[PDB]
Amino acid sequence: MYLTMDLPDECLIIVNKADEFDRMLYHLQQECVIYLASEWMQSVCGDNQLCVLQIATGHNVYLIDCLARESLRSEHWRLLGANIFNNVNIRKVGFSMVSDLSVLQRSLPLQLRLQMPHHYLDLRNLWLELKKQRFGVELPFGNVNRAGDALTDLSLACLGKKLNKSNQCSNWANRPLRREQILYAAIDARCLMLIYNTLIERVSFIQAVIEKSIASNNFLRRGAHV
Amino acid sequence: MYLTMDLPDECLIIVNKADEFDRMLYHLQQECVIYLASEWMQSVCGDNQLCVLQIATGHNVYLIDCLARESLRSEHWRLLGANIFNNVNIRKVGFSMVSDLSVLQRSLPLQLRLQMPHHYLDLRNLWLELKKQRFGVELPFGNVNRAGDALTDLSLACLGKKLNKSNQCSNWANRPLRREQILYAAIDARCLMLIYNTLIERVSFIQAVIEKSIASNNFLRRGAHV
Repeated sequence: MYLTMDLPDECLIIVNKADEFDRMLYHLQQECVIYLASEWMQSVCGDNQLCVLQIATGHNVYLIDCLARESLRSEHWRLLGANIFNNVNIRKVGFSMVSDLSVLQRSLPLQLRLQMPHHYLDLRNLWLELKKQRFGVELPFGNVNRAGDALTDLSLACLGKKLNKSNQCSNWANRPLRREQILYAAIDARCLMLIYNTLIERVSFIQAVIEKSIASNNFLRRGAHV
Repeated sequence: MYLTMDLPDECLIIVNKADEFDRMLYHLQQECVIYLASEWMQSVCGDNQLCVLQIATGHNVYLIDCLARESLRSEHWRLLGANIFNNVNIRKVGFSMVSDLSVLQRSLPLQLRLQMPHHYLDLRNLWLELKKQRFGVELPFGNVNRAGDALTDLSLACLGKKLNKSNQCSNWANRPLRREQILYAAIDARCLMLIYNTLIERVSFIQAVIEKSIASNNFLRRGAHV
């Protein structure tokens, strides 16, 4: 079966007004790990359209409306960048993070500081580091050496459920979002928390692997697109 | 084990001069199916750098140097767009084609005609269409309903080998390319041919599925990034 949202509806927090954004900044600043996902629209000739930014904590998910630009002003985005993204004491966990950060940086005035990005953890890079083990790594639902590299493969091996890709190809610009869209976007962030916490609890040498992975981060130098 | 290049070295044709490009146009114009892949570099704040465009036929692979812009002039790219990409009598087979075509269109003056793109076949979309079957589809090395959606998953199910991701994260702008880079780029295109031909030969109702897939193509309207 597919991964479902385990949080109560009250813990999925839609942010499309300034007072909601200010409250979110207050809570995010007190966390030491958050989990990043986004939803955006693309075409062959058009500019990318960033629609949703998801920031999960260990206990809730913020769904920020990136099209709400008359209520969410430049200074809001700048402070999200300065206080949270650029804060070396908050670990930002994501998956395939060059793509996510590129769309964010080009769409929003976050002014990300990308030198020495050791406060970002890309689970895709961490997964590849685990696969460098000679005998693999045994997880609750399989060995990393038998798993693929997509986010749904991490979810299967760690949590035992695939990600439901229904509503993946919806119109992320529709307002209000359908319930199925809110759940899909929230799962995209919450599953990173569940995967990360599975590795933290179940892989005895995980801290050495994390340090190697965060050391390999490079967002400023060109790398091959994957 | 991993998929290896089966073609002789002479059938991997590097194109970085005008006379080579003109000869390629002559041969491509006589094909009715070609297979498209590309290699490019990205960073969070920099512009995407298109490095290699791979165009495979059934019997060889062209590796076009997209950085050779003093020898490969605008009219060369325009004629590749007009004579081959925009030619409704040549099927262009690819995988995750919005991303590929977006980088091509923004980097090169191909002037792609994207209305009614029924002469493109995206194997990723075709794969998802096959997964809509109630009982799955049995392929030589597994059922589509047990496979993932990455290109390496199509390769495993159809051909029995994963794609080697060593040299995936190389510097695609280095000249000359290392031998390992030429082979990786050539496999990225050649494997589409091997997968397509496996489906053509082994799935009895494949033509109805192809028609549904090509009908769903839309490159002009915004769609969710996957």
